[PDB]
Amino acid sequence: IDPFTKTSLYESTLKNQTDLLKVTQSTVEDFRSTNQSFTRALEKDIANLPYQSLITEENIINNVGPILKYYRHSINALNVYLGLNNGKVLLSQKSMPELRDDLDIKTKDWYQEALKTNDIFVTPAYLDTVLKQYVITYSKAIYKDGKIIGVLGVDIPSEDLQNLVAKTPGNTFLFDQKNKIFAATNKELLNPSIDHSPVLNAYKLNGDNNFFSYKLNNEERLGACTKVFAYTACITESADIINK
Ligand SMILES: CCC[C@H](N)C(=O)O
Repeated sequence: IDPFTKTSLYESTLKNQTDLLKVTQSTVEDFRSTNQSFTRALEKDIANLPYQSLITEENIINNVGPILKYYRHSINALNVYLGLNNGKVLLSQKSMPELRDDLDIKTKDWYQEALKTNDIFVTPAYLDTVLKQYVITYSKAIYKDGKIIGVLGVDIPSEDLQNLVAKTPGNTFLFDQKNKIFAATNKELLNPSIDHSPVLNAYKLNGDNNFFSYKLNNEERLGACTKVFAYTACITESADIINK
């Protein structure tokens, strides 16, 4: 009851929840940075091959192929590949890299977006054509002496990020670009019929990392969200810690 005591519980739980929100944010950042560094190392190993190893398709197969496979294995990627300007892609896929001419790579955002930036491009989650699993793709236009060799692509199962986020402490969860629930420690939050407007509206009024209160079934809750890349990470708890 005493306003001194209520304030001290509010400050205390505010510190705990925002600490745990940061753990989930860091989880998403570390996932992306690990994958980007992997993709950069692979780009460098392909680009450092002699030109003779790169200028025929058969040489690409025999000299880039093993590299794609060793990298795929090292990180347990789903697919690792190099897309070429003739529309063919050298593909190293889970369950010997082959040159494929039937995957329409020039229509894929991971291909075309890599050509418009000098950075690694990261897709949202989407259904992989090759193995029919949801993936996040990291892609990168590879250049050697200013000449494009092709577009590197690395597919990581989006389930990997979901499991990483789910294992974090706290009632944390993650929205995707379309404000659709993407990951959650509490699996029940993945129910697609749940209305998330209360917590998203509270976030919209308060801003990144700013603790707020909101209502659920006429009961007070506390929470905070923050943008992480194009995701939105949130945490929420009951307000009983301050009220009881
Ligand atoms: C070989 C390209 C594979 C990529 N996951 C896609 O669906 O385009």
